[PDB]
Amino acid sequence: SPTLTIYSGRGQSLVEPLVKQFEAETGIRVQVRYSTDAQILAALQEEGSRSPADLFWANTAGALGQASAKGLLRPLGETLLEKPIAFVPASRTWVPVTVRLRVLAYNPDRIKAEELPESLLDLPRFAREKGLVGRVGWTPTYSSFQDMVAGMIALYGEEKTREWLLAMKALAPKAYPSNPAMLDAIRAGEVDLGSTNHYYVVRFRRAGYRLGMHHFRDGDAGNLALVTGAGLLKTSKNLAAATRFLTYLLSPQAQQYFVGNIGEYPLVKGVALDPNLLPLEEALAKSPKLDLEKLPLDRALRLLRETGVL
Ligand SMILES: [Fe+3]
Repeated sequence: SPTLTIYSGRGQSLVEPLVKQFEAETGIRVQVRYSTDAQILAALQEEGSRSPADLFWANTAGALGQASAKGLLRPLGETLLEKPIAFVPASRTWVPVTVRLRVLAYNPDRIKAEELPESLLDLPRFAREKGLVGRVGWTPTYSSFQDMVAGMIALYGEEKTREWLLAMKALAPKAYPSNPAMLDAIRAGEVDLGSTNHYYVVRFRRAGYRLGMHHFRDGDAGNLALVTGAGLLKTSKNLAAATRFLTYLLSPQAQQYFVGNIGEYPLVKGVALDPNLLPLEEALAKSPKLDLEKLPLDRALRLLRETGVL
């Protein structure tokens, strides 16, 4: 009955097999609550000391930054934090697990690569000029998108970001509950382009589907490299098991699963990608350089609600 309990902002169909493999191998029984990083953060404030969660497995670093800032997370040890090749938070209150890259997905039959803008800030302009009203997709409830927006606040300021949002909103974009839904809509011709995580494109392609992937100019907000991670909650009474699961997330077999099954980039050195994938270092070079746990995620959510996007 005393059971390791995980609040996960990561998608169930993506990570459940990994949880199942962990239970099967360690004998530790895991109970996972699948939500979004934002609802999870809300639940932990509401629950306070009564929280049953041992671990917050977040879909984005910003969310772990929030939880840390709210004093919700325990310090982690050197052993755990020495494994990831980058992105360890200065607060040392959570561990990065995978990295993913924001990209622009598009239908190549509808859009020519050469005409796409070099900056995400110019997307509304471009969409206006090509008459793409109602033909732009986005994912307002997806935490990586929310972190991208926090990223814009950090890079361009709240003012520019709000105005980008409002300009996107004027194009009457369609909102998708999931990234795969959006990518289906792109292929189907319901929308022509959308901002997403690279691994969703990778998975779409592996399944035999063709789809364009566009990078903005090095350093652009629209190329943000983000990280998943996990943090141990101070309220936890399952510390040993929760630490074990964190260790498991950085294990060869977990890391191999993330890259081979999910298509994201691993954070432990030595676990290899297929030759046909955009290499990790080229991917990182495209991104701004930011302290990820310092991303103003809360401000981004506030801004997304203010503007009516969320
Ligand atoms: Fe995802």
